[PDB]
Amino acid sequence: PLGTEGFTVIDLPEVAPDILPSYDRCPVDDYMGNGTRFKRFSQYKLTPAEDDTWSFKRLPHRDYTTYKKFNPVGGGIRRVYEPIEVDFTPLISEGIRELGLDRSEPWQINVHQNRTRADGGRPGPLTPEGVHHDGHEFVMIAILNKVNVAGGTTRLWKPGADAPFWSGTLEAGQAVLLDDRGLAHDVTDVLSADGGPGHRDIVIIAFSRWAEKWYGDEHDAAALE
Amino acid sequence: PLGTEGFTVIDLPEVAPDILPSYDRCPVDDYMGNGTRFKRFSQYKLTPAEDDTWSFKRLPHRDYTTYKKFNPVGGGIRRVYEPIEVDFTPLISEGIRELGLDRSEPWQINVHQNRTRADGGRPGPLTPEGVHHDGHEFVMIAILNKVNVAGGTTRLWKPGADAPFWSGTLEAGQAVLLDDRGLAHDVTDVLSADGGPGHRDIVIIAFSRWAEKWYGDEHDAAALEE
Ligand SMILES: [Mg+2]
Ligand SMILES: [Mg+2]
Ligand SMILES: [Mg+2]
Ligand SMILES: [Mg+2]
Ligand SMILES: [Mg+2]
Ligand SMILES: [Mg+2]
Ligand SMILES: [Mg+2]
Ligand SMILES: [Mg+2]
Repeated sequence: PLGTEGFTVIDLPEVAPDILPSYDRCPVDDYMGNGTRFKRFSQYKLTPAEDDTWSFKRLPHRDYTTYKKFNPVGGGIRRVYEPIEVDFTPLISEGIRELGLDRSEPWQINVHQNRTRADGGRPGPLTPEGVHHDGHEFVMIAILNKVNVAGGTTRLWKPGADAPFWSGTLEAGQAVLLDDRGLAHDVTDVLSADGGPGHRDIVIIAFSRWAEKWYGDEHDAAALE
Repeated sequence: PLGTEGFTVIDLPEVAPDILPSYDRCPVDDYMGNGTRFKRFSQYKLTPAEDDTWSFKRLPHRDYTTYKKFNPVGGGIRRVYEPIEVDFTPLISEGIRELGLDRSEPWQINVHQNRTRADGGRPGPLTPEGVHHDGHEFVMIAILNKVNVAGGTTRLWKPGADAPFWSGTLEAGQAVLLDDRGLAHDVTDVLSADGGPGHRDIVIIAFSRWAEKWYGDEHDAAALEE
């Protein structure tokens, strides 16, 4: 599992050939990134399955809801997104393996398929909410492709720190796994590398025990206050 | 002037009949509000003129730039807006009078013509930057029209406080004048009043001494951190 200071960076395996092209078919995110962001969203139930296997079950598609206390810019509202088309679960399995997720109860995950674009005039903001916790137990952020972009540096922060204790620009084929409770994080804006268009394609997976799931009417009611 | 708490709420005079309709012709703000905000932007020089009067001069139109230290969501970038069509300067003069602006040097103002829309599913964020200072010496926020909205409550905060010391929902025909340095502010989201569409039309005027103007290549370099 995570290495003493509550995060690990891993290399990801090769991904199925449909995954990278699917980012072209993600519709604009109407709620975050002011036109720079494109998004699909699905939710899964994670159950331990026999000899060290985890099974994934796609849940009925629902609006995304989070708390303003975790995301003041995009929280407290129903965010209507389309489902993810492709299958990120083999990639996610790598994070489950590196986290060594507690097999003693089932888990629930949010899966964000995010493209952020940058251009000469206009960086692509990755965490306009700033330094923050997502509100879950664990978070996995995986980079699937970067084209003509600089910046996009992940920074990890201890509670109350004036400066991050760790920084690193995650590249295509890398993922960071983090204790989303013990650590906060932000990420610097995506910058156009040469003045022309560029983009950064990622997946964010937020892990919560099913008993604390971010799914259903009770969660929605709480997140929307 | 403002008075000991660093803010005052004033009533505004009647406005010319072109002001309220002009809000229907503000294009979408591409940089803030995620489609809920519509905006035009102009900058003026304010000079002390004879007879205890103030002269307004509209400056050559330039992209808006502000600092990330004041606006982390919309700071540090060139924001290309279209100029304001109508003339807010009579309304601004009510603010200058109430502020008692220091006549000993000229001033420069940023003028933001803002419409925020709310709908049943979708509140209209007014200060997604959160509690903040705009970075200027004084700020005037005037409400020109509210249609079918709730929320939109202005909250004023002492530096570093964990709760605001004053709150008020400003209505059409009201303006708040504030010490943008000694106080921070935020505003609660615009809410649909009945489930249908609604909107809130305002102008924000940020006052800075000309010697510290938020205009021109040097300000831009500083705000963009170039
Ligand atoms: Mg998003
Ligand atoms: Mg944005
Ligand atoms: Mg992002
Ligand atoms: Mg969240
Ligand atoms: Mg915004
Ligand atoms: Mg601003
Ligand atoms: Mg506003
Ligand atoms: Mg500002």
